Amino acid sequence: VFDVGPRYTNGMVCSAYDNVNKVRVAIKKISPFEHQTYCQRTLREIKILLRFRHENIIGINDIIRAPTIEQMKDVYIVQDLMETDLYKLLKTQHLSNDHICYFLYQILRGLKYIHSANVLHRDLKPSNLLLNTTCDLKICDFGLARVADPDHDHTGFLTEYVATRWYRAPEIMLNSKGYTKSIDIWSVGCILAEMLSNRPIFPGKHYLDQLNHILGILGSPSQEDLNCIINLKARNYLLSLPHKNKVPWNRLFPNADSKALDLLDKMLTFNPHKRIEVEQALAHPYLEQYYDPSDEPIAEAPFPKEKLKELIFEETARFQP
Ligand SMILES: *CCC(=O)NCc1nn(C)c2ccccc12
Repeated sequence: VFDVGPRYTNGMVCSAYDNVNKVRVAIKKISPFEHQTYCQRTLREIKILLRFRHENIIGINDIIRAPTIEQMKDVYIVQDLMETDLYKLLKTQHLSNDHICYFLYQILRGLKYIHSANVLHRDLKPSNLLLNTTCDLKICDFGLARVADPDHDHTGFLTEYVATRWYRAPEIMLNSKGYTKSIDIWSVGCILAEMLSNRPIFPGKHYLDQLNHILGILGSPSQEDLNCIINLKARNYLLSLPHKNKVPWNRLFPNADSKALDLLDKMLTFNPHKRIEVEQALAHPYLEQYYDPSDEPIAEAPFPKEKLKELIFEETARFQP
């Protein structure tokens, strides 16, 4: 059953012709009501995406559902048609330095807006960056997004985490809940590295292997950076490891633009406090062809299951005839 009224003709995803605006669209079927976690993430995404309005963030064009809570078993979310995503594109296409630069610009431009709303995406990765045939880029999937909460970021060593392993910042495995903006910049750095070589930079195979990969390239954290980790189990883990030297970025990425590698270095900084912020990244020389802060807008203001289905029903009311 993929039931999108008569408006759209010709969980599960599908393209479809929109008969009111005469353009094809994307439509995603969400059958979330059988699982609490599906419900929370569905509501969080809808609320965020309906509030956001930005060229580099996917919009919601329409939501299709039954006219009553009792009859509502699925929700269909209608979005702008985007041919592909950066995951699919990297599996077959070499990117020119110009394409890398432009994609990175648009990721950071979109992220500036998200962070300006005090929201963290928390699962940036190539498959969450949609592209069209003219290489317009739009960030999607806000199912794991949270309002930033730096005063409650601390946690113990080896705390389980939900977001995609290969794009997790080192501190997630050590002492962080992923409640600060620096979590997203690490993921962007991973994406930049992946654009440079078409391969994930830190493809860990399980939770602690991810930190092994990171330390294998950045090398051992400095004394200063360790002194910032008060958590004893995390600190002592790091002190137990043999000394590892930094792998120079220009050896890992011999064809890369030197300015790209300087910015990469700043996004993939071990210590999240020293990590570059989104606005500094936009102002970096690598992006000087595009940087224009007047044209990098910010958000106008900061942003059980039975009540969750009611909340989703209420949140989707404005699209009803
Ligand atoms: C954020 C991940 C996601 O929703 N991917 C599914 C998807 N694939 N295309 C080509 C899309 C276009 C518009 C919206 C969602 C799309």
